[PDB]
Amino acid sequence: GKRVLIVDDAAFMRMMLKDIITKAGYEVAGEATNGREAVEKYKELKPDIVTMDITMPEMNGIDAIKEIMKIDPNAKIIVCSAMGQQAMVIEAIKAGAKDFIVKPFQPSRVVEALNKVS
Repeated sequence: GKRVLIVDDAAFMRMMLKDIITKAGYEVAGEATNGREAVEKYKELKPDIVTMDITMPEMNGIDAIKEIMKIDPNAKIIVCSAMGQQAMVIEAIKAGAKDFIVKPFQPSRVVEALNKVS
């Protein structure tokens, strides 16, 4: 209940989140750069938690969440979003995402998210 799959196209963001995740006692199961790969790693890893960036809509992270929920109704996904992306956030939650983190990330908020979701 501590393996996390981090999804983000941006390398730094991955580095960054991973950092935080690991400092808070969680472990990184793997990383992906889009929804597609995501679904795949999900299948192969069965991570406890997933973090899914949705700051770039054309990336269709939302569809990626609905796919995961299909394949795993009890999946625990947290979405990363940017300031002002309120409506996508809503969508994502309606889609089955458990909670959200807003960038620029605030360490305690992340850890708090990982925590609630467990």
